[PDB]
Amino acid sequence: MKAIIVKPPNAGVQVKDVDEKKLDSYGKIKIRTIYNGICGTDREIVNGKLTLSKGKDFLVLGHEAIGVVEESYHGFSQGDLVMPVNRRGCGICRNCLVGRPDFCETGEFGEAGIHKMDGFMREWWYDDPKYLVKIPKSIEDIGILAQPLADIEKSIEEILEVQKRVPVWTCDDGTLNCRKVLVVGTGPIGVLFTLLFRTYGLEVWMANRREPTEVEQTVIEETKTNYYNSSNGYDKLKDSVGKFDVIIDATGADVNILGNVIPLLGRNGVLGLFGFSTSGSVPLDYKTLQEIVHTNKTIIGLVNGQKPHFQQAVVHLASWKTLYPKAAKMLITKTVSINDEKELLKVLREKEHGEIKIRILWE
Amino acid sequence: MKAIIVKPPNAGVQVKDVDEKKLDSYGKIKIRTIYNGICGTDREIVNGKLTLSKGKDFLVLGHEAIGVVEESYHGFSQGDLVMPVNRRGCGICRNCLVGRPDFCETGEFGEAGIHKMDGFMREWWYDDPKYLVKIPKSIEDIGILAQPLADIEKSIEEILEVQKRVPVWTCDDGTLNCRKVLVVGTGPIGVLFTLLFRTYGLEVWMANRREPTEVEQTVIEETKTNYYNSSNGYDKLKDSVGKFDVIIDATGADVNILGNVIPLLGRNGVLGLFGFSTSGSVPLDYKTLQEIVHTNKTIIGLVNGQKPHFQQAVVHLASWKTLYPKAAKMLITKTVSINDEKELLKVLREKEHGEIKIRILWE
Amino acid sequence: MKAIIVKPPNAGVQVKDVDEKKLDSYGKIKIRTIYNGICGTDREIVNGKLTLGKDFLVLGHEAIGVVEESYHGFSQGDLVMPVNRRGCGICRNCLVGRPDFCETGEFGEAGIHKMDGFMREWWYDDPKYLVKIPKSIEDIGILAQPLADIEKSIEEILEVQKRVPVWTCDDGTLNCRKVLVVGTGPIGVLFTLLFRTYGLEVWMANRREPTEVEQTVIEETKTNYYNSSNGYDKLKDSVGKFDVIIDATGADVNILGNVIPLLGRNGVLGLFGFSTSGSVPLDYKTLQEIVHTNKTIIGLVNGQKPHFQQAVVHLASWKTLYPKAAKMLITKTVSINDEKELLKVLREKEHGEIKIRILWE
Amino acid sequence: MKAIIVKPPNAGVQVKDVDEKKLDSYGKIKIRTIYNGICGTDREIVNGKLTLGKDFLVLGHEAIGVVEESYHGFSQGDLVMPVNRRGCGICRNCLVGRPDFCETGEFGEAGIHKMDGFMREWWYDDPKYLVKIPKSIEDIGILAQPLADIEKSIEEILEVQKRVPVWTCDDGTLNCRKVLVVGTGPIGVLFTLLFRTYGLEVWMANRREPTEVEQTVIEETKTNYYNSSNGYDKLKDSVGKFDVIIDATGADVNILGNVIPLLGRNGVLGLFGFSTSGSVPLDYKTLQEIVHTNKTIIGLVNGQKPHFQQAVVHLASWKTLYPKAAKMLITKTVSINDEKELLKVLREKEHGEIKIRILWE
Ligand SMILES: [Zn+2]
Ligand SMILES: [Zn+2]
Ligand SMILES: [Zn+2]
Ligand SMILES: [Zn+2]
Ligand SMILES: [Zn+2]
Ligand SMILES: [Zn+2]
Ligand SMILES: [Zn+2]
Ligand SMILES: [Zn+2]
Repeated sequence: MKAIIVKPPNAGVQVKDVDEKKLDSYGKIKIRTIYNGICGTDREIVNGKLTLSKGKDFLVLGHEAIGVVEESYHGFSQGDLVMPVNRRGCGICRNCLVGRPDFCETGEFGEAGIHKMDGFMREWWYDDPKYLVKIPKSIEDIGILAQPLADIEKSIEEILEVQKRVPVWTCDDGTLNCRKVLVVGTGPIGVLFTLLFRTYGLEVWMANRREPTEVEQTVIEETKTNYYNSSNGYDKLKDSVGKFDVIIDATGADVNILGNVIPLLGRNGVLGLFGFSTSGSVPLDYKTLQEIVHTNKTIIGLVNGQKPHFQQAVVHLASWKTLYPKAAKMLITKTVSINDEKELLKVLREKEHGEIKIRILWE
Repeated sequence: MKAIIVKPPNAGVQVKDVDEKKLDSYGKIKIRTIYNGICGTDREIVNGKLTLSKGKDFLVLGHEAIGVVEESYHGFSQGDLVMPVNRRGCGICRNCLVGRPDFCETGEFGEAGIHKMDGFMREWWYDDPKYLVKIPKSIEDIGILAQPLADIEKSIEEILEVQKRVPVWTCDDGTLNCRKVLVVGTGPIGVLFTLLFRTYGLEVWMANRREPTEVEQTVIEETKTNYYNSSNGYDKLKDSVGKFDVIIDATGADVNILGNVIPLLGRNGVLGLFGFSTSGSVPLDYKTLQEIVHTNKTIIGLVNGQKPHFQQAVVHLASWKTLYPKAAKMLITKTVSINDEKELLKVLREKEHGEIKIRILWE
Repeated sequence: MKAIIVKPPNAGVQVKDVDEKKLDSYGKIKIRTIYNGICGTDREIVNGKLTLGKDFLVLGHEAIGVVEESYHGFSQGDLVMPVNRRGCGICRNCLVGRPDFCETGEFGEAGIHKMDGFMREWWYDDPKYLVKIPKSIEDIGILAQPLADIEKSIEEILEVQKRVPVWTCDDGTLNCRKVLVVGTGPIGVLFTLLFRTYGLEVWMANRREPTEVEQTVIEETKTNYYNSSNGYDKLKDSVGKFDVIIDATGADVNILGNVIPLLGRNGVLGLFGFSTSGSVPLDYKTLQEIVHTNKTIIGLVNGQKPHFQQAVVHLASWKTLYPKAAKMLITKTVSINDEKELLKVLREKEHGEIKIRILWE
Repeated sequence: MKAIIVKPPNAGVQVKDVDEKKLDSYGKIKIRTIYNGICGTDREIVNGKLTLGKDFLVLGHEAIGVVEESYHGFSQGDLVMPVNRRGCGICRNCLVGRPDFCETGEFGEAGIHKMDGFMREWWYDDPKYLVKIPKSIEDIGILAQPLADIEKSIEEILEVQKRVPVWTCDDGTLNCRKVLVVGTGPIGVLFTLLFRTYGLEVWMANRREPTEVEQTVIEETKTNYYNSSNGYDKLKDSVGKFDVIIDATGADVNILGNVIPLLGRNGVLGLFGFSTSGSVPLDYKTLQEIVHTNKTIIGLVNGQKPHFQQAVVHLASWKTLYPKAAKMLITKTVSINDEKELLKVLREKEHGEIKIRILWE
């Protein structure tokens, strides 16, 4: 069977034929892979940047997948498109046992194509129906985004759950339309946060240390989103716009995220950390925590969407085809054939500028 | 009228007779002061450490009070004991308008004896019944603690509201008894957090850079609370006990709270900041935020209890007289007469070692 | 100005020119009406079935209009829908923009009570009561108003079920949860579509075989159907009990007796429609059941602006997900100038009706 | 071993020596019984009013006992109370320690179903099902078991009311909210005490003037009272409508018809007791009311360990806050050795009864 394989924690990736007898099976339903997605986590593993590593000589890469059901089973018809949920439970703790290993208490969950579990960049795999999300054919083209968007659906749900601590966090009109969000860093993560917050009606500002890419300009225009070039810091944004109800660190590209953005966070506000710097140290002034304390601010770590969030992603992706057709059409950056080895190895190893999502097509 | 008066932002305090015509009235019910409490905020103002300051030459100090209703009004009988709520609304925002200025969006709320409002260290004051909490006579002796405990009731309520984001945060027995809390710093704040968490059934560890005071030993013994001397840091506590579900920075006595305690916080855990350092800077390693992100941790600023929390305080104080009589008896450190000027000025200006709560008696 | 007018509580309806100066204005934005929707409440008012210096009231609470000149957030040519129930100005719920929970009952209702409705050539409104309707859902966006009531109703039911320590399924979703929707028409169909969007298993029930639309819904959304002409025993035998039951149309005088035996442990009966006459025997065993198993009965009514905005998102989604069903929800469009056919549809529902639209031109 | 035994569904009860070897053991901690409580459910079982290789079942689900030897968290001499309903081992709710929401109905109930109860000299239990009873509430701590059901019921009602955007009052509390408690006895009195603890205004109602205890509660807790012998019209005229109504004792066959007209907008009717016979006319206007105003009816049952622990806190609080009421909740104590008087109180409630305790000695 053809697979894309890695050997963690070391650098390197191969697209080659492997013995299917050695590849992990997770249930009874046979699924033939049609698309994979690639993200930053894949690049890190490919480049041996995930310094963590059983009877296996290699691990099948990839946790973003759409496959076709090969034979009708229970509820699944031959030809149905499915996406597998990638983080799976530790089998022990109460969160995993209710289908929510995003909140696993032991840290012993499995992550397809990352840790403990062969991923989905292979011709086909067997799965358990309970880990499959149905992908309507009417979203086949952008449906691979359901996996990364699930993370964002869970992150926003959590933010809103947290904000129930505020006796009234709605606006004069009963909505959250008056609430302002700053999305720090774009790429597929910040773009997806922006689109989802705008879906929900909140005002959004996207920020990068640069002028907008073409996709970002389309998002700005079509979703009526604002943009801030933060190349010279955030003083001008605070002076013009003021403070934000929610700030999202989407890309972890600011070594001083707290110092830079807490001053921009408004009373009762939430800073959600999704990306984070992977090296360094910075000074922490005492005024940062004093301000958090005085105004009931919260900082929350944001990670991992689960099956309900995958299903919510599907619904939103479907809505965007009608609400934001121009932007939706721009989110798949390109599709590379599994048979184009040179171009495939290139996109596995490194992002391209402006990239939102690269898909791999199985042919 | 006799009052204790300050002149912010400058240092100094006087116990003297003042013209009652110039003192703030807040409604129709006449209340004769019987007790005041003193806390750290009073010491700061007295010592001109609150560097923030209208037609007034002075401000009546004090936001912790029990008074006696002077004449029967509506629902209040002559002789009834009452405590005033100290933070009051800005009159504009939606949180204030539902009686919750602890979440004020404008920051224009008033704080009795601190900012915009004469406090309650005066022979008597007029109030609005809606700002009064009924203090049962059966808790007259410790009832002054209802004000600081209200802050703690609101802080824990908020923590538990936040933890609803976790699909299951209860234990195998449906309780929170398996959940462990580290209370960093004692004094009246950390003692009250400890007693309340134990009321709720969670396991608690109190921590200071010293061996326990006598009151703390009584709490340890009577409430079955644990104790950790953190003089040499937290490594030995982590090695023996592991990690905590909630950590409370009660006293703000650690310039490196994040660095020191995030490593002790468990998956899905909450760090609640109630105290905070008032000067300095410390290094922030990147690993701190990476850990917050990976395990859905939250940091929350904790401040200000409101009327429902005052009423909850009353109920708990009543329960402690039965559940923890030894500790309850030790929480009022001493009572100083308004007529003992030397001893009164001394306790206004400085805390004593081991102090939980000093009461002023009006005679 | 041309308007469709009524004179509550008296029966009757007229399409006539009226004096624009005596009509209610609600803000600074002039909106030219393009579509109205008609529903059951309109039929009741027109037939004088409700008791609720103006000589008439402009009818209609379902509307889409076009902003005539740019003002603050709204541009010339934007499509907008007004929120129909508005606050009493006194209570805390209305003050946070939620008169669906009004504590005084003194809220206004456009085209019903204290407020001229939207079946008129144009009206002035306040941006705060306007919901933006994307051009991409112009054809079905009139449904955002009735859909809002359903959004609110489902939200409320899910909020109530947070009382259950774990109401999710082994996979973390609500996919294992079963809903019985009693009665279709626009209300039961909208409840069905929305519950299927959320992933719950749905059974639609009526005392008859499916309509053309219903069959489309069944097939396209994988929804189940039960003919209840001879009661529900056979449904209970074959599928067992339901986690949520919705009385959509209020067309069963014995709803409690007939459906509580089909409600499962910890289950919720949501009442949206209700019978408008009569008295029926309540057995003691009904309540005994309700008590032992933490069952809840909840009256469901009125969606507010956040629900209108959620409706917009879902309608957009159904154009992609359920295109065949979505194209069948608008039953017909009647011209404001076709007086004969207009009076006929105001006065009586047509068999099979989901939503009739009035076009202004 | 001496035990109080029954043989369900047959009527009757015996106090006799039984073979300890054939009795249920639930864990490693040996507990010597000191008190049992008796309630309505016990009277029903003894009179064979429930249909629910053992020849008998040990009766009793309300107990306090003393730990005989130290084991893990529990020391020799600690007072403990067992949680009486235990999980089915299959469903997600039971698996998170909440069989009050058991989805299979296959949970065990001590002294009722699948589990020997606690009216026996001693039993073995698992620390996970034991609630610590402080020595300082030994005299009234037997009430922690029925109080737990009330803790859970009020918690559930407040959870449900989070659906209301603002259900608090102008002062941020629930002080403005009014509760009508229909029926007293141990259930209505406990509901009353607990709602007053939370600060809500309470009216107790019965078809009679107050008992001695009730008058003490009225005065000491500032609770209101209504004689409902001639219906509730005069209550509605004088006070208006209620935000929460609790049917505590199920002693009104027309509860819905009689109290829904007294339930206010967004209000909740919580059903704890229920009628055990009969059929009554349900008018259509009842549901119409429920629908227009977001009313909810909720069946209330069974508290679990967190509720037992909350009960302990509140009982401790009432010793300080409401000492006179608290000293009147234990109606009498009957010796396990006074067989005549013991059989009499197992078989029938006494007039005025709140709680009868059995003492083991
Ligand atoms: Zn990825
Ligand atoms: Zn786990
Ligand atoms: Zn203080
Ligand atoms: Zn405010
Ligand atoms: Zn309508
Ligand atoms: Zn209102
Ligand atoms: Zn009982
Ligand atoms: Zn169960």
